[PDB]
Amino acid sequence: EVLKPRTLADLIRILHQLFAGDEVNVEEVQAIMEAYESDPTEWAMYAKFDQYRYTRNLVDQGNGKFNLMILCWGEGHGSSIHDHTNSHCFLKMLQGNLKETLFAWPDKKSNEMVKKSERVLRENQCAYINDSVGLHRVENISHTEPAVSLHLYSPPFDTCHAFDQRTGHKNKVTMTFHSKFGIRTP
Ligand SMILES: [Fe+2]
Repeated sequence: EVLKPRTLADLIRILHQLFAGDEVNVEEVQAIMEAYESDPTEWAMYAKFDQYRYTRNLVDQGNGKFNLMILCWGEGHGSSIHDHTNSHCFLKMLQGNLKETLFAWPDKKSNEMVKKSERVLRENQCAYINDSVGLHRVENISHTEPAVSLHLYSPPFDTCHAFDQRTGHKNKVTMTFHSKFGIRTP
């Protein structure tokens, strides 16, 4: 049924096709991303880790239609609570496991933020979020093993908001790249 990419390169070629149009079948993309079985030999050149925080490694720019990146989560590394600037956001496990916590959007009022969902992303699993779905944070469940995830964001975006869990108050964040196309960035 689902078109099974046999390599990361096959998957990228398919994604160029699915995003060439104006419509995007979210469930179709999710299934094909999930069908690709992670192969470290194919993405090791992008798995550039850092001691203190997770890293963002650009893989492909999707002919301007999407950002395809790989995120490298060290032991105990996790994200802030954040939004996704009106884009489709697909997140596939390549190695290890992320805990995904979904949060409701805060009010004008200051308040502890509310969890809507909490789950562990399995091997090769592809998850999906956008701003209408909620906010989230992802965390490596392991303090002894890394996690690696493949992210597709459509359209691409440079900035999002981080939210304080005690308050709901938000700061604008400009996202940066640790490496692009396997090459380290300034
Ligand atoms: Fe996210």
